[PDB]
Amino acid sequence: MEPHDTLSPAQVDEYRKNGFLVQEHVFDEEEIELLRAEAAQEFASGGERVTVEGIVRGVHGCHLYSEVFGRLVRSPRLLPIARQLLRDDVYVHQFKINAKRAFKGEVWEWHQDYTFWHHEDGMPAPRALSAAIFLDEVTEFNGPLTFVPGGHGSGMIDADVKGEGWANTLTASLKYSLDVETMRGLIERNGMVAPKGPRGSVLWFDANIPHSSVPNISPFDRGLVLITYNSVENKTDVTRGTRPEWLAARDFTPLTALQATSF
Amino acid sequence: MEPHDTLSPAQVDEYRKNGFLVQEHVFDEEEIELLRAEAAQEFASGGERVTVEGIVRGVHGCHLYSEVFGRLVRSPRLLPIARQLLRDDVYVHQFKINAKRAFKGEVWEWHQDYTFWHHEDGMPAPRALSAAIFLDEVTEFNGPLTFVPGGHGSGMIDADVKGEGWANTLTASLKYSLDVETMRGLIERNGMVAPKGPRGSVLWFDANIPHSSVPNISPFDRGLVLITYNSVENKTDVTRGTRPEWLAARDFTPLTALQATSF
Ligand SMILES: O=C(O)[C@@H]1C[C@@H](O)CN1
Ligand SMILES: O=C(O)[C@@H]1C[C@@H](O)CN1
Repeated sequence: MEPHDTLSPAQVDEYRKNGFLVQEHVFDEEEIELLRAEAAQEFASGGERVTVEGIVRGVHGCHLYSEVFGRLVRSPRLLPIARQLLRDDVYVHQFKINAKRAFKGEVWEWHQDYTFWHHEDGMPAPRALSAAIFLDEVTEFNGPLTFVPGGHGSGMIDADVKGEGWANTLTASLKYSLDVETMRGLIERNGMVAPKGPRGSVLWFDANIPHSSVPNISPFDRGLVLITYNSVENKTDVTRGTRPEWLAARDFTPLTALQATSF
Repeated sequence: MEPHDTLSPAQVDEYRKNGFLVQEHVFDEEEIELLRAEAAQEFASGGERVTVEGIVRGVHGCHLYSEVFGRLVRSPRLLPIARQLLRDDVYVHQFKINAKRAFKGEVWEWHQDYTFWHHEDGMPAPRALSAAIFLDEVTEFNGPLTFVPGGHGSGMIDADVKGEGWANTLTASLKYSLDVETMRGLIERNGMVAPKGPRGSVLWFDANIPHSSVPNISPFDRGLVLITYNSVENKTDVTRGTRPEWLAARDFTPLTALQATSF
């Protein structure tokens, strides 16, 4: 293992100011292909953990079931940056894989992840973030995650609620959405940015940053592996929890990094 | 009237190479507001010439019914550039207004306009182009027209056909679409570009350039006034024509430019 990676002070400042940051080329092509193959296995075998638009859209919880993905979350490319940004030991709250195949895709309601994790899972504060690993180059045209830079600084934003239980936390129509109303001011104030990057990049983003994405009109897929790390001190209150382990983790053991072994 | 506008030789070369070109800030804000108000009147009063996604999407043929838009097509900002690019006297084949309101919008099938005009209207060759006037700033996020640069150089491309008559020439689901198949090669060869620009710009594009667009996830509208000029020598063969005058013109009188008057 290479000496644990960390973000420069400029990178940190950029992440805190904007609410997101791209590191290019974290993983190589061969690494990405391993992850892609495992994702395909999880989409085939994940059963109730899968979501379909038909056509698989998402699979959840894979680090609990896949040895590859259980290792990935402890990678020296990821874990030390999460600990650096959250200023704590960390654990995985949620793991999901979101594909947008060429010429497919949904419009995804503008939203803040933390609203779901607070209300559905009992997350007490937004001291969490996600790492989105680019299984394919992310361009203007294959439905990139789209943010309001600085939009997290509001904290959590009162939001239109739709549905019962949690079924529609993972779908087209999201349970907690930001209406056109609130969005206009956000965007007049702050603008919109769809970070781009090559295959193998990682996109870090704040649990409270507003985000959205459109359809992929490209002939190329947009597969993302999203790992949500949470602060151990910020562990969710499992007595207010309403979802299964494969959406909202309950094992709060602090993660340690993978070490090099001969196998 | 200012001495008729024309494109520089670099601008021409760029248009011919890419198949599109943006001129920024052709019209001013006050001019644009006049056009916006007239568009709103046409959407209210156009009847069978209107198209709805509900919610108005398009209105067609307005230069035949609106004095403002009848003048616009003869504007010294537009007509002389069309004559320059088509190397002929010109007339209006088609006029349409396409709005994408904030948070609304459709995915539009990749396609070439000339395929419709050849097969539905009897246009003998692709010696035509469109001028898209930006009634609002066009950004990454409000569903900009998206092209394959150089994609017109194929000429017309064999295309999936769907429907009877012409009803679905103006809709979500288009009669002549380019499938994922053909699109992949195009885009590997040539890439994708979504020209941007401020309100009052004009986007010129070739009758044969492939194009597509996605939904507007912005809190801002994307209104476009699209004037399709055709070469008089390239006049459509009215004996193969299948659509009304307000989609496919039959008066081939060469246009002359507006001159300054006291009223
Ligand atoms: O339900 C959740 O937990 C996640 C948060 C957002 O990505 C939407 N779905
Ligand atoms: O039907 C037509 O004539 C136009 C050409 C494309 O803009 C699609 N509709």
